Amino acid sequence: GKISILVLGADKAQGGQSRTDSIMVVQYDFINKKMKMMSVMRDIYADIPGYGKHKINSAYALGGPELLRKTLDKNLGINPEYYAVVDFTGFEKMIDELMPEGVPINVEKDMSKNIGVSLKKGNHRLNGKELLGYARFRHDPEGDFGRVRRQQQVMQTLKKEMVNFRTVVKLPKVAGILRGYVNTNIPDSGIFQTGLSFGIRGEKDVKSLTVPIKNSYEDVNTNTDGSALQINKNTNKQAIKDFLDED
Ligand SMILES: CC(=O)N[C@H]1[C@@H](OP(=O)(O)OP(=O)(O)OC/C=C(/C)CC/C=C(/C)CC/C=C(/C)CC/C=C(/C)CC/C=C(/C)CC/C=C(/C)CC/C=C(/C)CCC=C(C)C)O[C@H](CO)[C@@H](O)[C@@H]1O
Repeated sequence: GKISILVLGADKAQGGQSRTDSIMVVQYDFINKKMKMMSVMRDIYADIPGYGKHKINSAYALGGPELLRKTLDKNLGINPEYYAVVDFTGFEKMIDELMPEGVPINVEKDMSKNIGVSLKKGNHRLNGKELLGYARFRHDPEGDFGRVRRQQQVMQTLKKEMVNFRTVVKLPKVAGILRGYVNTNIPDSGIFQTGLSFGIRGEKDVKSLTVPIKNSYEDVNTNTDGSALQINKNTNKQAIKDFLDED
């Protein structure tokens, strides 16, 4: 009695090949009315069926959401039903259409390196370009680990700012905006049902999990992939199973 979605932030390399640099899984439980989200770090060193051990986000470049799903299932027991892929322009335009007033974000610190915008610490309303910049920043010692934290902060803010009667009343519009800028195989009745159930009768606390979990991984230098995360898959499989079954 649940729905699960593989949510991908994607972009183009200079050579034009597509890449995913943010991997999340969202599950909504229709019975218990509980929503959960997990971030899967893109640098996890994973067995990609057919291709050997590589950074897990290479599965998407090779075989799209289907191969990334199979790779998540084999390596982490994560097997989402649906997918939703968004690129830079889609993300920016989606935010600006959903929230023209801007998204209220407690910006962790001043940041501007490599994100094409200049953000100031503290509570600010960010447009699509700025919120994307906030989700992309990584040029500090925390690297991808701090980016995952800030991406989860963005998702929690979008949650708090969009689940309300003013938006659930506007679910048809919201859904049309999403399908125009998000590449997804969810049936549109499913966007409606999830929004209706969660927006009216869902628990407001959305619990989150970051994979790999603390003290289960190290950074290793790889032959052709470079900097990657070598993780204890079995320890992470058990944490994921524990996280997803009991609120
Ligand atoms: C910034 C930097 O330092 N860059 C340097 C660095 O490169 P890099 O690390 O790879 O980053 P890039 O620049 O390549 O950008 C790519 C980086 C990233 C993080 C890709 C980001 C792409 C995006 C589209 C942003 C993703 C944003 C977030 C918040 C993560 C979550 C993803 C998405 C798509 C959020 C989606 C939200 C929605 C409302 C749409 C959902 C649509 C649906 C149909 C599903 C709806 C149902 C649900 C249940 C949703 C969940 C529920 C709620 C309430 C939110 O290193 C190089 C060499 O060293 C340097 O050249 C370079 O300068």
